[PDB]
Formats: sequence, C-alpha cells, structure tokens
Amino acid sequence: PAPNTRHQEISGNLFRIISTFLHGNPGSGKVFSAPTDVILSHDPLRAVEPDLVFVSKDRLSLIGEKNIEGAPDLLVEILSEGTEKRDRREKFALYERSGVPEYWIVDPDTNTVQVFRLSGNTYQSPAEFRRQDVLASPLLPGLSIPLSEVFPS
Amino acid sequence: PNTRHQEISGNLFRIISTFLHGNPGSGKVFSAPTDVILSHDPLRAVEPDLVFVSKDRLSLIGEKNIEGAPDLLVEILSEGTEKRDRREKFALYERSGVPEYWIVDPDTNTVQVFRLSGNTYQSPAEFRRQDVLASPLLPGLSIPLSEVFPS
Ligand SMILES: [Cl-]
Ligand SMILES: [Mg+2]
Repeated sequence: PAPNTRHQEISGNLFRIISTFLHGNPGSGKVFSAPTDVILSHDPLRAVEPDLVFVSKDRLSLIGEKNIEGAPDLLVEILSEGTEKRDRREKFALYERSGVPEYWIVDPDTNTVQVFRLSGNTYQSPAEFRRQDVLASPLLPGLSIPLSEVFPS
Repeated sequence: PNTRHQEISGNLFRIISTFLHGNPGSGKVFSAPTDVILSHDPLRAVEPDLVFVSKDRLSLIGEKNIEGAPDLLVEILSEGTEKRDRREKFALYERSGVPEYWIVDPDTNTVQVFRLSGNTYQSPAEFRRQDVLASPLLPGLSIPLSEVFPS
C-alpha cells in the first residue's frame, strides 16, 4: 500500500517549503518528491525511492531522462509504521557508503527529524530537531524550515 | 515516471500547495503516492499524480487512504500508458463522479480539463503553455503553465 495520509501531508509540507525556496532563488538546484528513482549503484543493484531528493546546481547532470544517477546532495526519508531497526540501519549504511552529503530521517510518530551530515567518509553524530525547532542546512543556506509547518497538528 | 514528469508534478504541487497554505480552510492537496479508493467491490484503487480534497470533503481522508471521489484528480501522461488504461481511468473517474479531472500532457505542454455536469464530463477545455490554468474549485489561484512545463 501507499504510505498513510499523514506521511504524505508531511512529505508535501516539506516539498512545498523547499520547492518554494528554490523557485524564488533560481540557480540553487532542484527538489523531487517520491516516486523518483535514485540509482546509487547498478551492480549489485541499489535503487532507492526516497520521499524527497535535492540536487544542487553543480550536480544537475545527475538528473537523467529516467532517474537520478548517483548520490544526490540531500535525501529525506520519512519513517513508516512498518520500518524495522535493520531497515533504518541498512538505508543509513547505504547512503553513508555512497557518500550522500546530508540525510534527514523524519519520524512522523514522534514529530522529530534526525539530521546526519557527512564529514570525511562517515556521518557525524545526528542533530535532532523537535516540532518547535527550525530546521536548516548549509546545503540550502537561506532556507528556514519551521517544523510546526511540517508536522500537522 | 521520468524526471521531467516528476518536475511537472512538483511544479503543479508547489503552486497548489502554496495557495492552500496561504488561504487556510480551502482544502488539502496530495501528491503520489496517495491511495484513492473509488470502489471496494470490485476493488478499484488509483494513485493519481495529484489529488485535491475541498474543505467540506476532508472527511474522505482516512488514516491510510482517501475513500471516495476527491474534488480534483490530476493525471500526468507517461510514455508507457496503454489506450485501455487511459480509457478506463477516464471512465472510472466519470462514473465515480469526480468533479474535475485534469490530464496533463508533457509531450505537448498542454492540460485538458474535464468538469462533471450531470452524470457526464463536458467537452474538455484545453490549456496551452502560454495560458493560465485555473479551476472554480480554487477561486483566486492562477497556475501559469510556463511555470509547470519546463523549457
Ligand atoms: Cl492508478
Ligand atoms: Mg510524490
């Protein structure tokens, strides 16, 4: 089945804020929402379907006709109710070894977001954002994401 | 779908969702993947590229999916769609009473707009890239199709 409806409203909130910002500041990259395929490797095949994918201006060439080919700048994952610890670990490990520079884990069930940022070859310790916090990334310098706008009441 | 398809979907979602955020009490918009259940026996479940639910119809939105005909359904033509698939979605939305149905063609940068009158859709209104797309379901919202179809 598709994700639940609140999962999709959280996703569209996030996409709305990031896409609005990119549109008013042309030349800052593009954002895509699921379903958008990201090919991190062809053999053994690792194709993922993140909820949101951001590609910086200097990486636009990753955007192929059919899918995104390589590690995007920011991947966003929204936890569903049927996610097991091993699924969280094996996505975190895949994005780390592919060198995805920033990874957001959004948890609808606790209204929190964990941010991981790559430093060298490994992710730094997660920074945690609660619903009352404002989320920002150096990848999107001039963007403030109030998480009260992301997590519906 | 291909990346230009998703860019088009995102462009439409950006415009509609921004409008609804700035005009609270006007409904909610969902993007794929969002399940819409138009029939339970026999089961007929679609994943439209975009789904709009008016404020009065927000009870259609359950925990898992949307049960019933939303006010607006947006389908973006993909290259792999078969004739029976396009025919049967049109027929399914028409008999379910979906009030407005947009078919977005990325290959011609056009949108075809069907609105329900009685039991049947009227003749379609065709919008080109140089036009403003709008719907009485969203009074006050201009969707310039030059911001929807990338150059
Ligand atoms: Cl479908
Ligand atoms: Mg989507």
